[PDB]
Amino acid sequence: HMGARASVLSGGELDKWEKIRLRPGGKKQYKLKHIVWASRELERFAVNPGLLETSEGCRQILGQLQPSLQTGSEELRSLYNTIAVLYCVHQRIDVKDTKEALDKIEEEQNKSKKKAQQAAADTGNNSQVSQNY
Repeated sequence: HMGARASVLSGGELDKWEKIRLRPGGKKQYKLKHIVWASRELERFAVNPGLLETSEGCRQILGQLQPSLQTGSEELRSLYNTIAVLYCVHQRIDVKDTKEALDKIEEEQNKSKKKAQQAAADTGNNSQVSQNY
């Protein structure tokens, strides 16, 4: 029933964890209090905490979770963005906003990404008149 060892992070990864700004100009900042929530809502979603210590687990989450955000909650999304931090941390990367992390973490937290899409317009037929012959 027990297992986590101190916390998620290390000493260091805390002291970097100890001010990840939530939103671009919302002022307020991440703390380990918010991790402790996160690794809460995670591990109590379906997950294991020390499992989320490790980039292996934080992957097994951030994989299952990105999809499962459509299914989970906007509060999974806090679970997500703060996961994608704690992934950013466990890997190597440190961050300053979450979405900054989720930028690294959007990029598979190493590199590489494309996307495209296009589409363009679709309508038009009949809506006029001639009167005469």
